[PDB]
Amino acid sequence: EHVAFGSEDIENTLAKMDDGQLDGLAFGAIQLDGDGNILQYNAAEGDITGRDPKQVIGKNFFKDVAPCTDSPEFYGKFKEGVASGNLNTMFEYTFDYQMTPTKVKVHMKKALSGDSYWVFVKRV
Ligand SMILES: *C(=O)/C=C/c1ccc(O)cc1
Repeated sequence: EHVAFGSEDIENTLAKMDDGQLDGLAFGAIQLDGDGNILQYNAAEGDITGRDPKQVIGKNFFKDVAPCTDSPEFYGKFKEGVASGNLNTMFEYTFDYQMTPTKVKVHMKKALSGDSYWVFVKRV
């Protein structure tokens, strides 16, 4: 798939993409429910972070997979967006739990489908 990171209509392009389609993207893509449980997780994300995209589905991103994100700067933004029903924020961050610290750019954006939120990730 040819979709740019940060593209304005990304939620429309990715909407209802199956797991296989998402694996064609040139950046990491995670879909979370409103509680932070992982619904989808693509190959590019697993290459960035080391996690196995097959095993993380169903785990809680903030409580277990990615505790380094449970701060106001990441999780706090996420839950504000869930509470309001509108989320569109892009910021750099470092992923450092049980891994070499890895600097990324994160884009969180509400998905079109119900109770769904995208977390997009690229290397910086
Ligand atoms: C901090 O604990 C970050 C961890 C992490 C970020 C993103 C992922 O896809 C997996 C783990």
